[PDB]
Amino acid sequence: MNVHKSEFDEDAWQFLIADYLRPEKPAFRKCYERLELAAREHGWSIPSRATAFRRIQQLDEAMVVACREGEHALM
Repeated sequence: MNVHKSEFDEDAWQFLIADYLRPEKPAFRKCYERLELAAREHGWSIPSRATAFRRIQQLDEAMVVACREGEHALM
């Protein structure tokens, strides 16, 4: 039973969330276009871009640290 918040392929949403949490910090406007190419390969029905960002806001400002949690290492 998928949660009410979900409204499309859960696998596609996880892909987008995984990239946002990467220390790369992809451009939301341009990164979404790259996701569309991924949807063609998996045939995922992506939600409207507005729905995605609105969902990102429920993650909380702390989620920003989740993206910047990138650990530094060089010594």
